[PDB]
Amino acid sequence: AKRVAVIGAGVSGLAAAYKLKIHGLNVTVFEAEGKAGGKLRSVSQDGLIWDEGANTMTESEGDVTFLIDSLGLREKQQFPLSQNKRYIARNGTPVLLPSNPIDLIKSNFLSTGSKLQMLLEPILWSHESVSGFFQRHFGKEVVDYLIDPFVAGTCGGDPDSLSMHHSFPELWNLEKRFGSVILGAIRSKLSKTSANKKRQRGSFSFLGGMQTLTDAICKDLREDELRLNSRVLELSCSCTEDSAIDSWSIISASPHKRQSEEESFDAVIMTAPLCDVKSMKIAKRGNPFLLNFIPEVDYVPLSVVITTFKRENVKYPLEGFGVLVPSKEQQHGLKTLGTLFSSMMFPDRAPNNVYLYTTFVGGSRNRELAKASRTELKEIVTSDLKQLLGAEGEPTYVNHLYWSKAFPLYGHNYDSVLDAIDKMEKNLPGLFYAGNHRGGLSVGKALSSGCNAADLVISYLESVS
Amino acid sequence: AKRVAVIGAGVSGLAAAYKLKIHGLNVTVFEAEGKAGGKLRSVSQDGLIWDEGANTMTESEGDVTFLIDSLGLREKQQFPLSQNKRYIARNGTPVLLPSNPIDLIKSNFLSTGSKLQMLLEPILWSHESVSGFFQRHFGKEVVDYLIDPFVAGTCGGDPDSLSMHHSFPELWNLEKRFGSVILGAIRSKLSKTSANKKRQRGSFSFLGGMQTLTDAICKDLREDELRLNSRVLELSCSCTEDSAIDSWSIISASPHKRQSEEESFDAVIMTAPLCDVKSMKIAKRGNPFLLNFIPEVDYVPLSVVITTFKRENVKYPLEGFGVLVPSKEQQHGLKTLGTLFSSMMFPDRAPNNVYLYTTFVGGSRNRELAKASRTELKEIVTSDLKQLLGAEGEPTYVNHLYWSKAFPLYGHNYDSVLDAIDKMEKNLPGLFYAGNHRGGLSVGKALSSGCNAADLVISYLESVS
Ligand SMILES: Cc1cc2nc3c(=O)[nH]c(=O)nc-3n(C[C@H](O)[C@H](O)[C@H](O)COP(=O)(O)OP(=O)(O)OC[C@H]3O[C@@H](n4cnc5c(N)ncnc54)[C@H](O)[C@@H]3O)c2cc1C
Ligand SMILES: Cc1cc2nc3c(=O)[nH]c(=O)nc-3n(C[C@H](O)[C@H](O)[C@H](O)COP(=O)(O)OP(=O)(O)OC[C@H]3O[C@@H](n4cnc5c(N)ncnc54)[C@H](O)[C@@H]3O)c2cc1C
Ligand SMILES: Cn1nc(-c2cc(C(=O)O)c(Cl)cc2F)c(Br)c1C(F)(F)F
Ligand SMILES: Cn1nc(-c2cc(C(=O)O)c(Cl)cc2F)c(Br)c1C(F)(F)F
Ligand SMILES: CC(C)(C)CC(C)(C)c1ccc(OCCOCCO)cc1
Ligand SMILES: CC(C)(C)CC(C)(C)c1ccc(OCCOCCO)cc1
Repeated sequence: AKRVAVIGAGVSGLAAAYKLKIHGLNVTVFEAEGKAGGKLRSVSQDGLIWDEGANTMTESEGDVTFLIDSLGLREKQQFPLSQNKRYIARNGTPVLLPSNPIDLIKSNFLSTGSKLQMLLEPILWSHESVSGFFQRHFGKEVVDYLIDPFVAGTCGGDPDSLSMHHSFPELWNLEKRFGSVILGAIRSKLSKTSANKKRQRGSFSFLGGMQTLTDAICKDLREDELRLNSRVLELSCSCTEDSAIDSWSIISASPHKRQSEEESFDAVIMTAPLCDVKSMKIAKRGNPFLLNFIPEVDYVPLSVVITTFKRENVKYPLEGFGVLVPSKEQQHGLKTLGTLFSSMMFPDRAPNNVYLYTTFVGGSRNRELAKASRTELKEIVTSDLKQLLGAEGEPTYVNHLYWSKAFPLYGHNYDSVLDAIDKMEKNLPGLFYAGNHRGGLSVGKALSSGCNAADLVISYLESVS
Repeated sequence: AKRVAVIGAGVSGLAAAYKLKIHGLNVTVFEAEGKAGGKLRSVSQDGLIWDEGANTMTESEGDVTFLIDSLGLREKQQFPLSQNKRYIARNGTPVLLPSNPIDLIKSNFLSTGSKLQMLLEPILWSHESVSGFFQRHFGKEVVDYLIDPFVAGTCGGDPDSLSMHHSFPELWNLEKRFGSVILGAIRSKLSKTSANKKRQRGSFSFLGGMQTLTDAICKDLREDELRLNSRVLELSCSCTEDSAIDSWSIISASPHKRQSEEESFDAVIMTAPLCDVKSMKIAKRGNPFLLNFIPEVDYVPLSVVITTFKRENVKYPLEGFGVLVPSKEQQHGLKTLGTLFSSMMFPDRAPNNVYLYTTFVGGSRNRELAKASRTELKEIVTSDLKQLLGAEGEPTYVNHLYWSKAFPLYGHNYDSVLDAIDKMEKNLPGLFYAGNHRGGLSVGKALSSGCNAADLVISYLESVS
């Protein structure tokens, strides 16, 4: 009977733990926090249902489809009732975003010089930032009101400080080969097998919030499987002796109330953020194993603010999923990142005579705004909501959660970060990392790095013989 | 006792007569010529196997796939063994053509200038010839070395005398709506077998020639079904009296029977070319129908010449399906329209130590060439094959067939031609036309117009309370 340690009870760790159990292996999951949900955190209150973390997800990954079926969550899968229409703030007011490439050249959303620069992109065309790349290829307007809002809506980050290579792999490649983005994209998408049937390829959630997914995985784990409040402090792997595959031991705190303890395992799946792996006393044989080589990864800080206005006071409502605020719009009074039209997407999340708005504040464009008092946050949100949707008066209700490290910032030296994760995995056998600082930042992707970590542990525990 | 006469045993007629038969309806097919084959005409002699008519076909039509299955011709369906690569004669020599429109900008088939006009087409952009349209939109080079070779390869016609509207419907529409071809195409190009598509697309044939299809339909039509040499001379429909659905009597001639003959039917599917319908004494009640004003449609004349050179004498062979000769290449010594690489596509069609070349001569660019003597034709073909493929000496073998009316020329007044076909149909009840002067000139299309004509008859057969 082999045992596998899994540090972190986020969607990634739960994915890994689940894929592990259904294959016999006995598992133990250490969770620093008091609740299992990872960045997936749904809350239920006074006639409201909201997500303080991930709000939606997609199944572009085989593993997502697989899990949705295993746990039997199809009936709980919830799609938006509202049309898929996103808006961008331009000069300080919502403008409808173009649904497809054609409308881009056919509408007025772009200047005459931007369209010509796009159309002629096929002819006119290491550490490059998302911003630089797109700039030289399609122009500034397209970086400011298109790719910027997109990055803001994905991690709340800033185009100027993201590795183009690491952020958009599917595009860095095409340039290397084809040389001109426009041409490449066309080449491919215009000329792992699981179930599904291209049925509702859009995004979606689950009745009750994104946390429903995480809970489903937890109902298959015993109280001894899932150890909450037990944050991992140290790791230790002993080799040699009389046996084979090395042995790992975990020192987690709160063994009770301000207590410490240990346990021995055969493999360990690392799922906590890279900035948390650093503050972990890990040792090889008998002498420490210094993580000095771990580059210092930065994070996008931001808080999710929830507000609710009586429909009678929202002068200019918009139909769709929400509004993104281009960092350039700060010079127009808009201080938030963007806001989702929650009750419009999921009307059950609130009373039919009110609007539920999930707003994101802070981000790379303004870190000291994520840490504002609920009051200060309350006004920031109202202020933008007034100017964007014509929201009149006070929020009727306000709540929020602050994430000091919401998303990993795939920066310049991110080419080296990956190297360290690999150096660590190579020098400390049995240890497999599967955070979201590798595969990508999205429920779906982390889920996959979790599964992929589990069967990596599996063919390692079985390579023995 | 439901009598259904189909005039003409071409693919269209045979398709119609087949669709009919498998739905009860007794049928009779009059075929002016000695052999059933329509424009489909295979010849299997001298270790050679060639087609004097249609050489290849496609199943972009549902009816084509249906027929291939009913008659069970899948095993006889034959695809080219050579790579789908076509060449264009330029300045005097073959030039590989871009397989799919996208290498059309990476490749050097077009000038930088011709790409600018193309890429910017989205911004810069009753009758009007195929030539005029394409000219104003993409430039002269694209008309001369792209859309012209295309038309030459489809009907041997000339861009300057073809209705843009009637020739390319799928494109005349997009301009009306979207306004700029390029943009439109993009919004419509990216809007049961295992190798279905690759086969659904990509032209093919059948072991033994295109005629094999025609023959499969003929082995399912008893002796009383197909009447050869029995050319239709007059039509006559009687109404009133004691019954219902009008009558239809055919007066077809004979040579081994002398005089003539008659027969009565309930419906009549016209399949002969519109230029033949004119030379048909047809009458309504008791008084004629005359025709001192029929849309006298013109035709593209041309002959299919067959030659065969010993491989040892073909200096510069090319891999692919063939070569197309832009009409502008006449000022360079090339007098032909194009030639297929017959034994390369189908190596079973000839001895492995020789090359079988199917060349088309004449066409709109030179009518008095399609009527040349086999000798004069033997030289013309040789002359071009030398300059194009480095063919040395005489053909080793020569044969040919001359079609004085190979293809219907969809000219200017073709908007009115269709009106007459409908006037005739809405007029004389029971009579349905289904030639190739309507649906389009290609085996696949005519086959469809035949099927669709059959169940149209079936509706008329019914629709009787
Ligand atoms: C505000 C916000 C909104 C988002 N919205 C979306 C969205 O709409 N769509 C989408 O696809 N993605 C969204 N995401 C991203 C998505 O939520 C994450 O990619 C995903 O949850 C990451 O999962 P994970 O399991 O890798 O990590 P996490 O969820 O971060 O979990 C890691 C776990 O490690 C535990 N841990 C840390 N240190 C220790 C230790 N020493 N010992 C034990 N346990 C430890 C933590 O407590 C935590 O539970 C959003 C993220 C945020 C922050
Ligand atoms: C040289 C050449 C090459 C071609 N190559 C290709 C190719 O590679 N790919 C492709 O897709 N298409 C090709 N085509 C086009 C395609 O073959 C034709 O569009 C199609 O065969 C037309 O079919 P149809 O039934 O309308 O007419 P036809 O085949 O002409 O048949 C009409 C029938 O009417 C009969 N008829 C006429 N008058 C009378 C009368 N008075 N009484 C009784 N019967 C009568 C005729 O004898 C004939 O059999 C080619 C055409 C030609 C001429
Ligand atoms: C995670 N998230 N989602 C949105 C967001 C996304 C969309 C979308 O298009 O999916 C919309 Cl409409 C509005 C948002 F606020 C934003 Br600004 C953020 C972030 F990163 F700031 F926290
Ligand atoms: C019917 N036909 N096919 C070709 C032809 C077509 C292709 C092709 O594109 O498939 C090629 Cl490579 C060579 C030809 F000669 C030509 Br020029 C003709 C015509 F109209 F002149 F009789
Ligand atoms: C390959 C992709 C589809 C991931 C990214 C590309 C560059 C095409 C892109 C990038 C940005 C973009 O802007 C729309 C803003 O909407 C935010 C939605 O979250 C639209 C497309
Ligand atoms: C929709 C079509 C296929 C009718 C026409 C378009 C404009 C796409 C076209 C037109 C011309 C063209 O040139 C290639 C010559 O190929 C000879 C094949 O008979 C390629 C494509």
